[PDB]
Amino acid sequence: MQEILSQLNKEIEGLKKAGLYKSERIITSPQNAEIKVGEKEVLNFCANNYLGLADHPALIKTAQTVVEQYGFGMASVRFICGTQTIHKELEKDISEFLGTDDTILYSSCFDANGGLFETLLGPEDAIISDELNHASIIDGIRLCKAQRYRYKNNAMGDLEAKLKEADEKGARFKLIATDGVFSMDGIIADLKSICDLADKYNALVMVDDSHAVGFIGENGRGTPEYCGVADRVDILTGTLGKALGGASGGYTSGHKEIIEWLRNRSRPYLFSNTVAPVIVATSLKVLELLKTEGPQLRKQLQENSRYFRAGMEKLGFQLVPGNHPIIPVMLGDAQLATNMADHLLQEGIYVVGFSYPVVPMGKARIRVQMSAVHTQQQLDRAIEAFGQVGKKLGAI
Amino acid sequence: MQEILSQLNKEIEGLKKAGLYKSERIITSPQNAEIKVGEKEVLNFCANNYLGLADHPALIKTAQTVVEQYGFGMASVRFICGTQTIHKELEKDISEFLGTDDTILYSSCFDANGGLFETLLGPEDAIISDELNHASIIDGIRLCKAQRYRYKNNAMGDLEAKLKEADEKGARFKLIATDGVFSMDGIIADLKSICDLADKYNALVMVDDSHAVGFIGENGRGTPEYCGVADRVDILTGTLGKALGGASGGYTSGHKEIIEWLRNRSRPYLFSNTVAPVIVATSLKVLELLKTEGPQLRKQLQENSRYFRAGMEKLGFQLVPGNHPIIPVMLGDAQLATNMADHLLQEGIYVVGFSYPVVPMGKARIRVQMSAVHTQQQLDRAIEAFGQVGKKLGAI
Ligand SMILES: Cc1ncc(COP(=O)(O)O)c(C=O)c1O
Ligand SMILES: Cc1ncc(COP(=O)(O)O)c(C=O)c1O
Repeated sequence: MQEILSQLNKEIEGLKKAGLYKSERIITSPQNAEIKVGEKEVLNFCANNYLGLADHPALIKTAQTVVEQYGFGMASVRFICGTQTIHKELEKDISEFLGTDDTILYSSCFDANGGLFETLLGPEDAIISDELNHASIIDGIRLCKAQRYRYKNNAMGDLEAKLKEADEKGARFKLIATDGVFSMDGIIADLKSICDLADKYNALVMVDDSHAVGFIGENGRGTPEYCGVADRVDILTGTLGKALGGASGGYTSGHKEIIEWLRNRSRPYLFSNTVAPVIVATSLKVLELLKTEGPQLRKQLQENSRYFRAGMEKLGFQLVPGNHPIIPVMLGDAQLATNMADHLLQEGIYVVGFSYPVVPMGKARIRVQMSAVHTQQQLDRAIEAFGQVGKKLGAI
Repeated sequence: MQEILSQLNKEIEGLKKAGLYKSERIITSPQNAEIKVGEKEVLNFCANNYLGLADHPALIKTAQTVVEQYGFGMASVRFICGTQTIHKELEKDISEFLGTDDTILYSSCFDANGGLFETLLGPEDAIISDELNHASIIDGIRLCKAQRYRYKNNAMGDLEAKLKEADEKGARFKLIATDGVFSMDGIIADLKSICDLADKYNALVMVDDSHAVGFIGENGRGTPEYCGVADRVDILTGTLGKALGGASGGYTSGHKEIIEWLRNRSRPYLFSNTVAPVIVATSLKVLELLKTEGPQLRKQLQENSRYFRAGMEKLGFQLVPGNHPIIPVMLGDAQLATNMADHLLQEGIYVVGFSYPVVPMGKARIRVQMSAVHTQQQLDRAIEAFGQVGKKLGAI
């Protein structure tokens, strides 16, 4: 026991002595545009609260109603006695929203991805992944006998070469796995091209739409709707702990046969407690909102993004091009990102800088994220503070 | 393409006309001793709701306040802006209940187990696991690089053979992984022996107490307390989707540097949404209850089990000797299990039978699960039904 603590403590030193010790800030308030970090009231540009549903009053009311209506817990897997009218209804509605045959409910999108490939593909098959796919995807693939191919980020490119390589090896089924959006770039994937390739090589298309479902696309359906390739994407995974409430839960959606197979085989779906009625039921209210407030919030979101883009290009900051609620401010320097984020926090602005190994070395950045609730005053104070700390640190 | 819908269909027809296909029933009420599967009101004897906290008025009343006080969701991982004052506190209270220094939260014990092994062990190590260890563990080992060893269930035994065998190939760090309670048997692991073996062979000891924490032991602290090996187990995984609420959530608690390392390296913890505040704070209420209502609730379960035990033996039913809320009713063949389960349902009793691969061949069984909120009358109705059906199906 001590032998390993003689090995853990030392390694932890290396982390701290390399500026890699993850120390958590304590949020002393519900999730909103305005939050309390410690005792400090600051503006929030950190959370994946894309539509500001995290603390939406209509949702917390529903939450208070449904928790009593359905109880607090089911203490069982879906199969045994953990399936309720809510669960089938939510899976039914998500499918209607995305326009798919059926949906399978998970405790998260992390599990949804862990319980996808192993169930569907075997050794006689091949998975082809974008380099920067989510970690859950990465670990879902590792739990799979299929042949593994990884192509450069949005290379159509390194992809096709990966398709030929796989196609010419003798793959029975070829699945193309990729995130709808790249969490560090705010760049949206090229589904059109990807789908166009899936056809020539007779492959399947899987798309993790976590940072897209709810706000991306005309009706906020995500990348498929955005790229105009709807019904070309074979598999659709996603979370609910992001744009949709932000509590937890995840899903996979698509053709009846794939979902049924997962529902009978997916190990996370078979060996894990069912999602909480509190969040399943409240999620039903969230879908209702997208239909009523969605449009407004999606328009508020785009305008917010646009407004923040202009003020930041004017200050001198260079931002990765794009049309997404995620706005990476390229700082290149690891320490610079840290310092600024640290200073910005004092200016009432809460953000977080990412560096290697999260991103490449010399490509560090601060990932600012727009919410449908971010007012103009808040956007001005943020931009303003990005100037204060921007010139103070010689960034601009 | 369409080519995969055919191989899925041609394999689904396999499971269907083989009795393997799974068809979920829909619970149309909260979780209780008295529930209604579909429209019919039956008694529930197949839920992991051991203390009956699933639909406990106090917990429900706490959920209503907390969600308003803390919001519906955080829409962020722990590190960035997902850690509330309530998340740290919970971990703290979890560590006090058990005898651990710190505690890390997961959205489920399925994530907890998965992000445990690979994070903590390398290729120069070795994990020695029981045969019937939960999938969470198995899947968790499959992500790790350590050499894997599987010993016969509760063989002390074959275990020692796999420990000698582990060293025979030079494992610097070796870990013993096991369930605290074996789900299909209701048998308590031999923690005393296993720990003595950790000593003699210098291995660590990790226990998964999803089916123990809350009701097993004098104070419900689980199998270590029960087996009197307190302060001899290094790693403790557990869930909140059973005895401690039934909502959702998982954890890993133990020594200092281990849980700090996990908090910095555990993938599911770095790449998955934070546990819903509604459930975090409510769980805090669960633990408070376990201080006052705990004692009686454990006692009730103790009596209940004995009562049902003896009652079924009167009818000549063959059980598996144990001191646990999990009472396996040995049925032998698969047909008996499912057919008896079905008849009981119509008799007003809902239980689920299991057979290969869930259990060894020619060793099917109905797993009856005791709750604290089970009445003697309800026990008489159930025991009664098992007789009526046992006689009719020619089992007794
Ligand atoms: C022993 C054991 N560990 C872990 C788990 C999983 O926990 P959770 O339902 O929170 O994913 C279970 C339940 O299936 C279990 O029985
Ligand atoms: C692409 C992607 N996949 C998977 C996940 C994990 O989902 P969850 O937070 O529900 O576990 C996320 C969450 O950020 C994600 O962005």
